[PDB]
Amino acid sequence: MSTLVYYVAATLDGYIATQQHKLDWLENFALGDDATAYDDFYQTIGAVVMGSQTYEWIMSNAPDDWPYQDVPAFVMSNRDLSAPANLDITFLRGDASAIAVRARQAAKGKNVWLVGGGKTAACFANAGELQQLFITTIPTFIGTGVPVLPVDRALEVVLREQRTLQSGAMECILDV
Ligand SMILES: NC(=O)C1=CN([C@@H]2O[C@H](COP(=O)(O)OP(=O)(O)OC[C@H]3O[C@@H](n4cnc5c(N)ncnc54)[C@H](OP(=O)(O)O)[C@@H]3O)[C@@H](O)[C@H]2O)C=CC1
Repeated sequence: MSTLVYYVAATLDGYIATQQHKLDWLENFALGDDATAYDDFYQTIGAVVMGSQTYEWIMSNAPDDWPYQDVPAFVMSNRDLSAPANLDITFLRGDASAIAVRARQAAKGKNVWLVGGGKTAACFANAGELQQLFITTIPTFIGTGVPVLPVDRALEVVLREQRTLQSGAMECILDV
C-alpha cells in the first residue's frame, strides 16, 4: 500500500558512487532549476531505509546534521552499530519482507524511501519487495563504481515518467 521507492542519482555507467565511494561527479555538476525539487519528493516520504555503508557515509560526511530528522530511519547491518541517542534510527537485519513491512508501517501510509545503496536496494529487489525507482542521471561515465542495483537476476521495469534537463542531466521513474 505504501510504496518502496528507490530514489538515487546515477552515472550513465549505472554507478551511484565511485569505487572509493566519492560523489564529486554529482556535487560538482549543476543540475538546473528545471529539476524536480527534492522537497516535492521528500514530502511523499514518512520512512527512510538504508544500508550500513550509506549510513557511515552520512555520519562521517555530515556528523552534526542528520538529513532525515522528520522521519523514522532504518539502518541495515549485521553488525552491532549504535547511533547518537537523540537520533531516530533502528537497526534491523535478515530478510527484507519483515524489514519492508516494519518500514511501511512507520511510514504511516506515506512511502518508504530506500536511500540506498546498491547492495541494499539489490537485497529488496532480490526479495520482490522493491516497487518503483527514481534515477536522476548525470551526463558522465566513471567506469567503475558502486553498482546501482546489483540484482541476482534481471529485473523487468516499466518506464512511467521521463524528463531531460537543460543541463544534460536526466530523471525517470520506473515501476517493477
Ligand atoms: N544518490 C546516490 O548516489 C547515493 C549513493 N550512495 C553511495 O552508496 C554507497 C554505499 O552503497 P553500497 O555500498 O552499495 O551498499 P549499502 O549502502 O546498502 O551498504 C551495504 C551494507 O548493508 C548491510 N546490509 C544490507 N542488507 C542487509 C540485510 N538484509 N541484513 C543485514 N545487513 C544488510 C551490510 O552491512 P553490514 O556490514 O553492516 O552487515 C552491507 O555491507 C555509499 O557509500 C554512497 O557512496 C549511497 C546512497 C545514495
